[PDB]
Amino acid sequence: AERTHFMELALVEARSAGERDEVPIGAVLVLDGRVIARSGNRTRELNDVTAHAEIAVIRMACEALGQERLPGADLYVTLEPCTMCAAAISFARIRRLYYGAQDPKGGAVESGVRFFSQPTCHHAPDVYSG
Amino acid sequence: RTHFMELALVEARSAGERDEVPIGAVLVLDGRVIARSGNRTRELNDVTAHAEIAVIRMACEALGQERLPGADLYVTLEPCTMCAAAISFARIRRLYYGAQDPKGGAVESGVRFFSQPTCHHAPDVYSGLAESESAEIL
Ligand SMILES: [Zn+2]
Ligand SMILES: [Zn+2]
Repeated sequence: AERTHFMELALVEARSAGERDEVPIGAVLVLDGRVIARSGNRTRELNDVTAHAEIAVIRMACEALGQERLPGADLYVTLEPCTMCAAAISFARIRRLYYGAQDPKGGAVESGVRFFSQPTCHHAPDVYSG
Repeated sequence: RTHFMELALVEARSAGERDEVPIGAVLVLDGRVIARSGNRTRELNDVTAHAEIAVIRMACEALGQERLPGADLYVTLEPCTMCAAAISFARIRRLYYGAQDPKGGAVESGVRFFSQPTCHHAPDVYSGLAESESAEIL
């Protein structure tokens, strides 16, 4: 239940991302109480608009585990996920989503399209913000 | 457009044969196809590997740029919520797609992303291209 530690790692990733001129957002993917993936935004570095921290750790964890989805895993992010990441989180079958502040300009969990509450969303995680 | 959809359909049928969701897409720039792909989520253990994102990633690698301004994307099925957002981020100029997806779509269906305040860039949308074939192959 080391949530403070999980968020700290995400904050570290966020700071590092900012230093390399990326959007300062970080995330960690946890499975069975252990961090199995960590990352900040890498869209500039990879010339990939989908390389947001959330998707980066989802791809990394899936590669480490050799599975197409992450049922039972928890995702910690420094900022409310956007529309693209919210949908990816749903597709990955993430169990719990923990994030810091809301992002009114582009969020999609409690802000914006509130994807997890829409009829076109077929899977939603637990959501703990702030 | 006929050639672009022809190729997208080729990718869609191939994806189905690979036990992937039978969806295909092509990325066009200056009237030429610069990327083509079907779904690869199962092959790559990557739920983001939808045809749309695959071609955006490939085209960006081929051009060495983060965004694809002026590019058009053709896909056999209406983009989902994740892809609609990626399409926005990539600054795609025009989006052409075949069949509608009322179950998981996000363009004309569902959240109708391009009409939302949290979307900061919308492509011009054209639907119904080769709808029968696209829908026929799921
Ligand atoms: Zn995102
Ligand atoms: Zn999609």
